[PDB]
Amino acid sequence: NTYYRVVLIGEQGVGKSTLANIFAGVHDSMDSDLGEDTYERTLMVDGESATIILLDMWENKGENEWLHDHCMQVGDAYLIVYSITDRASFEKASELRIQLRRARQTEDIPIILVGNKSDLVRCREVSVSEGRACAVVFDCKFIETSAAVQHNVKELFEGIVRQVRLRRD
Ligand SMILES: Nc1nc2c(ncn2[C@@H]2O[C@H](COP(=O)(O)OP(=O)(O)O)[C@@H](O)[C@H]2O)c(=O)[nH]1
Repeated sequence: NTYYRVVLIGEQGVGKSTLANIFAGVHDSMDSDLGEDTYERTLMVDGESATIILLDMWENKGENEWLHDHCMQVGDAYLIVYSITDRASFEKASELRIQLRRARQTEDIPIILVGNKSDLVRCREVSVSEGRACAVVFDCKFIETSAAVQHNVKELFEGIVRQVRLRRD
């Protein structure tokens, strides 16, 4: 089907739920078109409609299943989120990315490293240029977002759709 399934991973506190909720928006209850930690919404990209399923399950079992079961949730793209104001979370993200590489199934799947909370300039602990450096060295795409100020949130999800489309030929 024409669904774009995006899996959100990263340390607790980095803003995965906020970013999902901010991209999802508040939905019109009359829309007939999905339970635990799941966001679904259509979005027009480059002229063609895309149905994005966002899976935010890492805190409820996703992380433990990675550790104990050695299994990652199936997606068309993975979003590895850290907070620009938290260096430990950034190192987790890099660790997660390296570990994901070893799921050889994910070879031709878009992985995006996301530095969230770019609105917190004064608390910044990770530079833009080292987020980028990590992306280049560990073979990701890279973006900085703010879910609070809603910066690069649409651009993130349009970019995921274009990458996923580039794959399917
Ligand atoms: N200032 C700021 N705070 C954020 C942003 N995104 C999330 N947060 C806050 O970070 C805290 C944890 O965010 P949450 O969405 O629960 O992170 P999660 O554990 O990764 O799902 C909350 O207090 C959020 O309000 C952001 O872009 N800017």
